Amino acid sequence: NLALNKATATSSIETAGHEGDKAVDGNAATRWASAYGASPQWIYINLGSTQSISRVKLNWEDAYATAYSIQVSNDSGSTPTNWTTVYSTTTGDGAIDDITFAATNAKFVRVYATTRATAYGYSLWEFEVYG
Repeated sequence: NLALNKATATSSIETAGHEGDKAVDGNAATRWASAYGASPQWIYINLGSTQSISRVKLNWEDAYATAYSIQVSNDSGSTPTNWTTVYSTTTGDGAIDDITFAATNAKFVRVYATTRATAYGYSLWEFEVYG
């Protein structure tokens, strides 16, 4: 029982790739830990197919970042690859941050942080992604 509904990928990680599937719960029941270093840090989660989104909230944990970015994957409708950010500013706050936007269709969500966080590469124990 170690695999999300579709698939997930991160930039940093302790083991040799496996903790990413620990987000199957996407709640406090999960414990994601990115390998310290290797910045900037990023991570995306694949839901399954194109879905409408309104507002998504995620946690940064102890890893305090000066700024973050939330986006998705799409370009040809069926062959997603790149996308345009949905948020970005000086709204760090390691605490859980809820990002709300307009109704948009997307399959997978990707988050990037131009600036690092702390001694720890990246963190994500409370990240909700689904449409």
